[PDB]
Amino acid sequence: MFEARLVQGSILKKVLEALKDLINEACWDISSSGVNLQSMDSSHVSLVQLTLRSEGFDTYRCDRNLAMGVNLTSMSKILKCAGNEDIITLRAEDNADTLALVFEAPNQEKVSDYEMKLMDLDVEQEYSCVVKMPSGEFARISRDLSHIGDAVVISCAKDGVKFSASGELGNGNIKLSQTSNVEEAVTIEMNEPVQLTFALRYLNFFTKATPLSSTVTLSMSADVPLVVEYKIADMGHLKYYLAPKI
Repeated sequence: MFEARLVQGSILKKVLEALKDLINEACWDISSSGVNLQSMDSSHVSLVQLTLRSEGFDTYRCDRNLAMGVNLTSMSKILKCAGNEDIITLRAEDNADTLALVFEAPNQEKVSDYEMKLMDLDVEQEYSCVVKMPSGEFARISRDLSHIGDAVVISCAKDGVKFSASGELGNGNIKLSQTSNVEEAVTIEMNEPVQLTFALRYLNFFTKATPLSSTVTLSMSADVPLVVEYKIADMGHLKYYLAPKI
């Protein structure tokens, strides 16, 4: 029997809000280490890696490893049924055919309990630049550049980070410079200059995880796909991997 109880239950809601638009069905790895997910998107161009460590949960028990095939949209709806301040418990048997979601109330007078059905889905350091910026600012830049073109050139040097886009109506570039504050500051760790090109649609998909964290981390290098990382509040992390265009 697997049982995970988490007081801050909004975290799950936010995670699936970030994921429902990217992956339709996915296999959750349930272990003594926590809740994990590794998957491609429906268009097979990007990679999503979600980690929620067991220590971050209020109660955690995982007798056997579980490979829960889940339709992320259905689970997102069911989590929509939960209140933002509810306590969320995920429960499964060793033969995980049903998943149980328990939503607890303030004065223990409302107790929602939903049961999903799981499917038989088999589960399947080089970096020159690291930018830490506000998650809202990254989402804003992605949304803004979406109007200009389909591909974004991210340039990273010791002077700042630039997001450029070109398309039918013209071009456009945004320049973020490091600040003096140093979750509202922009910080650049550049060990080698970097100039790469990525699909803006997938970046806008990644930015759906903005409510999970106030800061986003863009880890960039010429030979590896970009990593967009959102750190949760003292729990796991959501990492998106997107290959640079040739």
